[PDB]
Amino acid sequence: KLVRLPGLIDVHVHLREPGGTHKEDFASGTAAALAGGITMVCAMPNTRPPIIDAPALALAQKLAEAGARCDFALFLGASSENAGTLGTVAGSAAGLKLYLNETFSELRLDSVVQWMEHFETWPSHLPIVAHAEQQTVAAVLMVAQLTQRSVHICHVARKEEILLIKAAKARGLPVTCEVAPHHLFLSHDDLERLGPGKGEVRPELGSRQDVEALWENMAVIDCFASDHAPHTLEEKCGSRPPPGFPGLETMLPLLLTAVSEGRLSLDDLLQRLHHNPRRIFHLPPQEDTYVEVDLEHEWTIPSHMPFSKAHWTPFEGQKVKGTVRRVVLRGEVAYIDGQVLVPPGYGQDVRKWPQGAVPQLPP
Amino acid sequence: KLVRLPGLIDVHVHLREPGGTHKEDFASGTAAALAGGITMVCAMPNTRPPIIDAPALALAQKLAEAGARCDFALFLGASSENAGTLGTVAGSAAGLKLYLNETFSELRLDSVVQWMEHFETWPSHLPIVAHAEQQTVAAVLMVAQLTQRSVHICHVARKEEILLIKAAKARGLPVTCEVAPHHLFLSHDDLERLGPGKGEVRPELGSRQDVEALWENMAVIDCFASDHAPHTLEEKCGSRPPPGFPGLETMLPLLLTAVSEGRLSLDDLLQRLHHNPRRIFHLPPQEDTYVEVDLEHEWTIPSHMPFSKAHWTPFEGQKVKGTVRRVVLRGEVAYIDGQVLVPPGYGQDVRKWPQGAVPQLPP
Ligand SMILES: NC(=O)N[C@@H](CC(=O)O)C(=O)O
Ligand SMILES: NC(=O)N[C@@H](CC(=O)O)C(=O)O
Ligand SMILES: [Zn+2]
Ligand SMILES: [Zn+2]
Ligand SMILES: [Zn+2]
Ligand SMILES: [Zn+2]
Ligand SMILES: [Zn+2]
Ligand SMILES: [Zn+2]
Repeated sequence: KLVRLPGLIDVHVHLREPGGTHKEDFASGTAAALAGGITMVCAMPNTRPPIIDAPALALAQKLAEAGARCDFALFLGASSENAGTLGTVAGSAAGLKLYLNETFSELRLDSVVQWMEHFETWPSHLPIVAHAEQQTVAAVLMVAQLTQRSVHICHVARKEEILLIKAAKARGLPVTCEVAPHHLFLSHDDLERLGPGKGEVRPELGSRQDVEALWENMAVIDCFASDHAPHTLEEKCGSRPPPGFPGLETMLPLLLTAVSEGRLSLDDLLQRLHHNPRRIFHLPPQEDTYVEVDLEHEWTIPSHMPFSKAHWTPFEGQKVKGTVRRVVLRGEVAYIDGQVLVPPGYGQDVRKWPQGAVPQLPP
Repeated sequence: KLVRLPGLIDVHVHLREPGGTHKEDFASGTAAALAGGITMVCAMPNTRPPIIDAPALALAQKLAEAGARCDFALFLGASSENAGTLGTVAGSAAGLKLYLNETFSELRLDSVVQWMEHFETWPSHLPIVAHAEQQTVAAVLMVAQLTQRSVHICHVARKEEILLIKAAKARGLPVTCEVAPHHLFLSHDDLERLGPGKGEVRPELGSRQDVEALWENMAVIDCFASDHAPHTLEEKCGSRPPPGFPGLETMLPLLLTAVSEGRLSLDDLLQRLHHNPRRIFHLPPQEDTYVEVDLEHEWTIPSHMPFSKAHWTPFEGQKVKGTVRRVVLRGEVAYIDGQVLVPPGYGQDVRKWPQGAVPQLPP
């Protein structure tokens, strides 16, 4: 007996096109998404060229329309030069991404004043998300308060961070957050197995206490999002390993395993992979779209999942219970038991749908 | 014709006793203070042992009462273990010091949650000051807002920092700040002369643009404070140079030079070295206390000032106009033209004076 889920949404993926297509491209990354029960993705802007201006966004839109197999929205990225220049294209993007710490990214900002400038100039009704670790969470929250608007914190990974966000929510501040599966299912205990190259990720893997704190504070977590960050094994194991894990194909099976163990409910999962992503990012419904999962099937994660070009996974060897059997996207069978059945180009930019524009007051 | 100033107050000095007395002690550091026209100092807690508990404070109080030549108050320091334990001695201290970045300091905190715990437990009516650089300024401001109280930012050194504080003040937030003379009178341009050892300080020396921004935003600066941070020349020039500059003997002459050039007014100076320190830290008046200065005397700063045991200065070679001629402290001549005339032990802990207790609601 299969369980029918709505079309799940991942608000944090790196699809590497343009410029990093040996790691992933729209076609392979969205095949990975569908195999993971994900029908809509929001793609990050740290590509080459980075998506930090109108011409780069125009290029990315066309590459995505031609290559994507599931639906999508594209983030713009904040840079040290583009505050006040994105107004005409802002509404066409998923939101604005700020890179506020060292990571795989034309996009670290030099000064909190630059953060302020982005918060002041980006349209007030549109989403802003931040890579903001440890005290940077508190710093960007301060900027959001100074500018009287909301912020969403990407990949929360630490007890320190989730407790700070919890305190902010208790004070009624408009902040939301997401957590990635590696910060719920991996920890320092796994670094010996992974090694120092494969194990590189930002935020880094946490202690047992960090992981426990995220689970204990599930009520504070608004979304799950993979931070699918594919790099090849050669890159991960070479002399300058880039940070990041692939994750689209493993996220839902890991979380279904947790549901079957009673660690969170099916509803808790669907709030975090469907309803809250919709409402925070104003993402539209997908008509005649659903995912069928088998909650009884036990399997062990292999050394690589079938679709991501990363061709490795840090979850290798973990036992999971739960699998994606079928995905229907807008009335067409998109995935069945390991076979993707929609071509590159089937996916659409949801920000172009009438129902996908973010509502705003007449300007 | 001499000009009579009130007794000036330096709210940020390191006097090194206990535990670092080759660098400075209460007797030498307060001789330096008097020679710089300073009659009251607030001593930082990063000594050995650090002043992070009641027994250490008791020791420091006695060393200061026996050695100080000018009046003083002693800071307590926040640690990873002492939140919620300082309530009985808190009112006897200048305030609580938080070290939130890497510097010469049992006292970096590991987590913003520890900052929160200090803000929640330290008595709400007593001062909190923070070493908080760059985004850390925004982070500690957020903690202050979450806990509904004020904070004072030590040694502001950058355009980024002063503009963030300016924005916070424009929003009516209870934040004050101080600036040290090296961040007004030295910059990157001086690193070639100083060398990489002598030039080590936290916050580091800024660009020309940083320095210009502090002057342009003088209205945002509540206090001047030296961050007198003596280390010997051997230490500064050795294999692991500690950060910090001595500054008590040079601060007032540097600032008087600026006054004579019309860069700020005498009143601007006295607000920042007398009235604002009094009101932010609730420091009492000193009866029959004043400083006589000669604003016409031109001289060049030598390779070391007479009193600090640091026995070096980064301002060597700078031409100044203005000198301290005489200091009277509580009715006794304390300093005349290079001679200190009050003995170690003349100085008193102002927090023990009836008028030096911080007012509070009946608890
Ligand atoms: N998280 C990572 O380790 N890497 C991400 C960058 C990011 O999300 O910060 C990537 O794009 O490779
Ligand atoms: N500022 C410095 O460079 N050093 C100070 C420490 C401090 O004020 O942060 C010291 O105590 O030596
Ligand atoms: Zn990130
Ligand atoms: Zn994110
Ligand atoms: Zn990412
Ligand atoms: Zn400091
Ligand atoms: Zn200070
Ligand atoms: Zn200091």
